[PDB]
Amino acid sequence: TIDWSGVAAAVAAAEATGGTVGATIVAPGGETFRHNGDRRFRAASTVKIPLMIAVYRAVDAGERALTDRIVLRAADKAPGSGVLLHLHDGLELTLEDLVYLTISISDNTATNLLIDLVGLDAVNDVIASLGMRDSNLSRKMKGRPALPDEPENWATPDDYALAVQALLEGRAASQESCTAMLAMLEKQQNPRRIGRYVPEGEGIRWGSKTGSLTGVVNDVGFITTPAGTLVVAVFTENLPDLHAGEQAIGDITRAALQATGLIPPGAA
Repeated sequence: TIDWSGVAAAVAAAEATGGTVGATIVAPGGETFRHNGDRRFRAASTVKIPLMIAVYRAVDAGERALTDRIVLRAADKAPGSGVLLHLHDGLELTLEDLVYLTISISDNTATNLLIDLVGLDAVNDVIASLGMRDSNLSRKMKGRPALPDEPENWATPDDYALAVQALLEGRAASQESCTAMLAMLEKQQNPRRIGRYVPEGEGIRWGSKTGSLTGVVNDVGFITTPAGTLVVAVFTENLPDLHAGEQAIGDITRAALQATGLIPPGAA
């Protein structure tokens, strides 16, 4: 039987300076810890998950292929995270390159190119089909939060946990595509959040999609060991700074790994 007190303590410490945490964490058994699970947070880059799903569903339907060519144009270059914004106009990429850049390093140009290819409606169709009732993609990547009167991309921890579960269960798209998408998440380049206290060892894997904006630090993903898989969706808002946000997610995740017996028991 699971003791969540350490996870609750990690959450309380993260919120002590006045910020807010939302967390939905699903144990191997299916038992679920929720704190502000249905509260609305800025998704930031985590919304690139359902975008990726829309892409692979298009590939499943044979509407496009991973080897399809897309050319980098000056008009497409977005501010914020990514590398394409600084690479030469005319660079020829593939659809798979775009998915990879989108997920691994949160490339905003690659993201907006995929949004153009598949369209907003297709991503929102994915979100609805996954039972994600309070989430959406309505705004291309700009590297900044929307102003109050501009459409924002909203998430809830509950919704993003459903998204990861769908991938793990082969429900999000075809099983081949779910397997490929989980492998993309494993290519996440920032190990400081969900990834921080994942132990090194055989048969251990993790993947996630981070999200960051000023006052916003999120990470959504999974950790798999031979003993089972932990689903983790944590959103944080108005913590003191980036460091505090990353530390909070790492601590909450670590406490969850201990609570579910995925790593050995340890300090809170």
